[PDB]
Amino acid sequence: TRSAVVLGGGMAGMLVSSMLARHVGSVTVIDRDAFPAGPDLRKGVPQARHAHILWSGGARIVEELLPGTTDRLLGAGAHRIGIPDGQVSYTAYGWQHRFPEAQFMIACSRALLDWTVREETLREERIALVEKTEVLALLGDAGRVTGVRVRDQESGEEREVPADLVVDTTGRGSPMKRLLAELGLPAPEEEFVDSGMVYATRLFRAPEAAATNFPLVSVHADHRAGRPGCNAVLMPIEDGRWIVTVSGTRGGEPPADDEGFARFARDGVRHPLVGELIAKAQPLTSVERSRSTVNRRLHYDRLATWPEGLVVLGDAVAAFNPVYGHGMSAAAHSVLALRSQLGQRAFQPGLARAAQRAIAVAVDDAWVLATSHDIGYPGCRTQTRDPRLTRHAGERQRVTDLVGLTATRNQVVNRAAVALNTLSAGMASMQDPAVMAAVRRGPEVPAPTEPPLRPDEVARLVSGAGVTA
Ligand SMILES: Cc1cc2nc3c(=O)[nH]c(=O)nc-3n(C[C@H](O)[C@H](O)[C@H](O)COP(=O)(O)OP(=O)(O)OC[C@H]3O[C@@H](n4cnc5c(N)ncnc54)[C@H](O)[C@@H]3O)c2cc1C
Ligand SMILES: [Cl-]
Repeated sequence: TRSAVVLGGGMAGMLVSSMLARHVGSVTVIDRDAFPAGPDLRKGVPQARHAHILWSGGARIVEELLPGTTDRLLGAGAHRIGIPDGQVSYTAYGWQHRFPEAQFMIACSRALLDWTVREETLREERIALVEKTEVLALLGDAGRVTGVRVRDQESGEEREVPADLVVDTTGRGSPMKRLLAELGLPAPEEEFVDSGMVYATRLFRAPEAAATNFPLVSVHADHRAGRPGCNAVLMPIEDGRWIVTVSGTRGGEPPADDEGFARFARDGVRHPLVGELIAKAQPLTSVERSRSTVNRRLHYDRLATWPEGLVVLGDAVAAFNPVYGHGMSAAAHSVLALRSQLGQRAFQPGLARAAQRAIAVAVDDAWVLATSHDIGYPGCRTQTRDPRLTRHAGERQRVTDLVGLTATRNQVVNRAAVALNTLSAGMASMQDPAVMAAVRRGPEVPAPTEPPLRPDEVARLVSGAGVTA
């Protein structure tokens, strides 16, 4: 009984289709893009060309909704990288000591992750993916949405798709503002923090002995310094390749050419470790850039009038600067918020409004983590009403900077630090007396003077060829 229509077949659309199919009779996914039969790039997801980090918070939710996805991803060549044991990060406060595993992350190409999730989601026959179809209008009125009017691209014909619930997961380019204006409702309050961050990505062939078991390598900017923030990340992906992403805010954007790419990885960031590593490897692709790095939040939950049976989640409601890697995990938490409101209110009046408020809560942690670090950079453009970002930004920063500094050299503080940053625990977990006691206990290890690389890791950066003696 009952039917749902999900707009957009990306990450959030697939995950919320898996969830909705367990609560309604049929789910119809509407997308304007063409979908490949294998782990391929497509025009509807241009961000798949760049490095994608799936934190434990998102991966655990994906595993719950689609059991077997993690093992399937690992079987295809993905890497399970422990945190912080398997990471080499020059943090804003110094090198992070590689304590034993507290959290984890999944490392694969975004194309492989999207194809794997879609294959598992579409095993349920009651979910239908309708490709290359435009979204014309929402059916119903400003009091209740009753479906969507769509148009096939090949024919141009228009049809009505009825639904008891319409979920918008069309991503950053969501047309929900227009779709709502044609419904008569005003525009939602728009919050954004624009640092001008620009991505630049190249693919590399890892040295043979390092195709397996290699750590995530990241060189971070110092968000407290008054210089443009530049980052460099090296992430192993399937099939023995390395995806290398460099980034910079306004006034320090990475170049588009191959020559300048390696120079940026060596001298554009605070430590040349990534630049040193890529020169052990064969480049495979040219530089591809992205400018989709604005933290943007649409407050649909606070509109005076909100229609029944209409829900927005994913990048359509809250997008973030990707250098913090919370986008996919935030959408996963949003899907669970909707699932929580379905278990509580079923399809009674008030579900859509209650779902929109829980979705706003579910993304607030990722929003704060991204925007609190982005506002400091030179040339930043901010439009906000949040006192955390405005009035109380100085006091909140003096505490996180103290937490972050201690987290590089204290295991229990690091435990809470990575639990929050992987979106596996809430903000309140940082106020537990057992964490603030460890912050007051100070460091338990010396600040590393070198990249905390393991000797067996660096040994696998060379073939060992040409030696017979
Ligand atoms: C460069 C970059 C790097 C990132 N790195 C990370 C990372 O490491 N970790 C992380 O967690 N997140 C990362 N993100 C964020 C993550 O990619 C997004 O948050 C995530 O894709 C959100 O899922 P979504 O389904 O809402 O959007 P998408 O995955 O983009 O899905 C959009 C879908 O809707 C369709 N669509 C779009 N417009 C319309 C329309 N008008 N009508 C119909 N269909 C439409 C598209 O064809 C597509 O299928 C990164 C983003 C970028 C740009
Ligand atoms: Cl992009």
